[PDB]
Amino acid sequence: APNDPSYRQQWHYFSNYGVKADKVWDRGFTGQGVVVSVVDTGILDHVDLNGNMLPGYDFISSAPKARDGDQRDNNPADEGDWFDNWDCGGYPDPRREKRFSTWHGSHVAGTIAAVTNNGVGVAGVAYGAKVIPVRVLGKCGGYDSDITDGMYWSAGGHIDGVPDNQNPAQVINMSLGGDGDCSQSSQRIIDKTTNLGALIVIAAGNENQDASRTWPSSCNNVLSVGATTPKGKRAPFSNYGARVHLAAPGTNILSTIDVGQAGPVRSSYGMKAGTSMAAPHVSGVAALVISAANSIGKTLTPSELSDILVRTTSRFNGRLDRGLGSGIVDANAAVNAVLGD
Ligand SMILES: [Ca+2]
Ligand SMILES: [Ca+2]
Ligand SMILES: [Ca+2]
Ligand SMILES: [Cl-]
Repeated sequence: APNDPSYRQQWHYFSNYGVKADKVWDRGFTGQGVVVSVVDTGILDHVDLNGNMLPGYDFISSAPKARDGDQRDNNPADEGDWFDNWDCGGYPDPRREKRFSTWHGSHVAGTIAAVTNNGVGVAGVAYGAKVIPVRVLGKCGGYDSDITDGMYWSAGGHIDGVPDNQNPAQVINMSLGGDGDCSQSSQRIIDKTTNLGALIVIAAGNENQDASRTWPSSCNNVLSVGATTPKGKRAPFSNYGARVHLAAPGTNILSTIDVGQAGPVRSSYGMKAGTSMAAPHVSGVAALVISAANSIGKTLTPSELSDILVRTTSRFNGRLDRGLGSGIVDANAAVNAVLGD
């Protein structure tokens, strides 16, 4: 087992209804040579992240929302997405008044590739991989064009005014979205991105509704991930239905955070719930599978990779209350599909 002192708490990696990540590590695959993009709130300066991060980019076009004094820039630092005093609108509704910072991008990035076997904090699913932090979300969320520009750039797509990505990603994690359908424009950019050879893994959403009512789940050519609990049941908030392809642990997920309620204060570790968390488990397992395929000189298309992940899932705990794809992502079974027994 990894020596990270909080690994023992990461049930979602090795326990019942977890992703069996440990069995693949045992086999010698950790996502070596794979680049994974995290399209999210950005990245923290964190001892359990730094070593596994490659250069990213800050696509937030609004300086005030980015909280860094400029528009788009080459520093995807998460400055905090908190707000107070109805800064994001909605006055006088008390429920719209304030939120603490999420450190969402960092929690997600830690699930994919937290520095492992370093005697500190936690482990990551694909800890031999590297992450490019693609910052698209700041105060009050994110702009449509910033998110998709970031996604496209992640795969090696050229964006005017931005230096070209020298670390194109084979897996793009998008733990974001909201209510909506997929426009022909939004579908066009998704298609451009995935047909470069990158798998787009997305969170199904947290509205306890059919995922077809949400973006990017309403889009084609993405891998939509629902959230399961330690009981191997559907997390009550998880979106569901035919547009969800598989599930992964999405409650009680321990990963890398900051303690700061507003700006960064101090690196730490914390539990979070959401389909946003489930998604990085799948992204991590995708990286594991790619590292296994690389070892035998086998090329996998995103279509082939997604097929492997979906067809090799482990069973839910009995029948669920809604459709949530084929089962829970199983790294051991996924790698078995590429290398054999
Ligand atoms: Ca900026
Ligand atoms: Ca920045
Ligand atoms: Ca660690
Ligand atoms: Cl240019």
